[PDB]
Amino acid sequence: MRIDIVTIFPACLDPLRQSLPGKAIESGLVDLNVHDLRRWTHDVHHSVDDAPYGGGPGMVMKAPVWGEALDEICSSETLLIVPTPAGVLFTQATAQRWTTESHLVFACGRYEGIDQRVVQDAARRMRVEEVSIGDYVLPGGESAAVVMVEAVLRLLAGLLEGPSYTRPASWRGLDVPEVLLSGDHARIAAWRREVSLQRTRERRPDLS
Amino acid sequence: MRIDIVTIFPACLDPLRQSLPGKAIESGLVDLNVHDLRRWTHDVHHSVDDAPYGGGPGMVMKAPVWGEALDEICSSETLLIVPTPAGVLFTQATAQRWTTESHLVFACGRYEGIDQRVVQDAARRMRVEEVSIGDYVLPGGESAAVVMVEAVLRLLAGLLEGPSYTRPASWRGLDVPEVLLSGDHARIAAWRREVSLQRTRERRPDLS
Ligand SMILES: CCCCCCCCNCc1ccc(CNC(=O)c2csc3nc[nH]c(=O)c23)cc1
Ligand SMILES: CCCCCCCCNCc1ccc(CNC(=O)c2csc3nc[nH]c(=O)c23)cc1
Repeated sequence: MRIDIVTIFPACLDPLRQSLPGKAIESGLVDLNVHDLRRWTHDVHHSVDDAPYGGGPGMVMKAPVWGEALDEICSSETLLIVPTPAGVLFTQATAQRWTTESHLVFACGRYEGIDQRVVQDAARRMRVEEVSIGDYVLPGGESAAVVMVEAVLRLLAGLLEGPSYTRPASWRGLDVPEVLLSGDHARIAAWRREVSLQRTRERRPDLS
Repeated sequence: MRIDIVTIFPACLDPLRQSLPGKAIESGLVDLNVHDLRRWTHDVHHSVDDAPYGGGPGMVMKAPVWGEALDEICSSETLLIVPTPAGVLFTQATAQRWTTESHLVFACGRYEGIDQRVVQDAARRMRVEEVSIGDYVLPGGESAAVVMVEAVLRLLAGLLEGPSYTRPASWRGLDVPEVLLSGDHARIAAWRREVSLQRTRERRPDLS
């Protein structure tokens, strides 16, 4: 898998060179490239942002600079991912589906986002996905791209989860559930499913 | 605000020293400390993980090492945050509420998570929150803590969003909507609300 990430903050993708992602990249499974969006600008001040049409707060990322960067990095086979608070929610099924892709391109935005015509122009030649990592507001899309790449890379390398325990059996007056010390595989699996259904009902009832 | 993050991978929190978070930290608003969990171990091999009771895949983070680290860093006023796939979903309202906290402690887990008795023992003296950033699986909680800190720090420093546009008015045969060039504040706001309702219905109908 070839992964390209375009951003005004390349240093923010540095966690992808460590731990699980780092291993996958070093072992030739993944070819990861981080690019500074300013390398495609032609002006003296390397500007990437301009004032929005119709007024509004902040700045908007210019379509011609994104258009040059994507023209160079993308092909007809590329899946262009645009992290955005207005996208569809990223899920485990999306992470699983993206392991089947040959080339993923993450266009990380800052300011108030990227001019909408970049994605419309990209959609004429390649598949585009506008994706949110959740119902909260981030300063940019770099940390969302890290999250998305980590979910995809761990699937390449290889109800809510219930509680887990390890030694000691008693710690600060707190005992490991007696069932986990039974040796009985069947009642262990039954208890884990039971506490997993219970935690799901309390914390995420939408999942049952 | 004082923020402490405990992890076996301190380098994975390096994006918090750049951009928006970096500014907030440097300007004395936020006091950020990253700690290596191995600094509280006493064994020769600095082990943080052990085999799970009741069998299962992988390893579980030991309660005594987490117990020592939290005993030193936390007080009765501390809000202990445990990033976990089994937690409640992180939202904008949570990010807003956490700006009111004096001391936030993020206990980042690796392997299959942290022994459950750590949070039960912590809940005897401090407020604890078990939080997920979304319905996808990550290799650990460092990138989820980055996401959570970035959402909180941007609120300190200061329906789905509709499309945005900037110069030029025509780019690759794609024109900026005529309404955004009208000068008419009222029909601009009406059009933006309209395209925002439309995008919400298509991509996130659960929000209306
Ligand atoms: C005083 C300055 C003006 C501030 C006005 C802020 C109003 C909100 N503008 C919308 C906006 C918010 C955040 C972003 C950056 N977010 C991401 O790139 C992002 C990418 S994926 C994602 N997932 C969840 N939430 C997210 O914010 C994101 C882009 C546009
Ligand atoms: C062959 C090795 C065995 C693999 C078995 C994996 C089965 C799943 N175990 C549960 C588990 C998954 C991920 C984690 C690490 N995740 C986070 O720390 C995390 C912290 S916040 C969060 N939000 C969404 N998703 C997340 O995964 C997280 C911890 C326990």
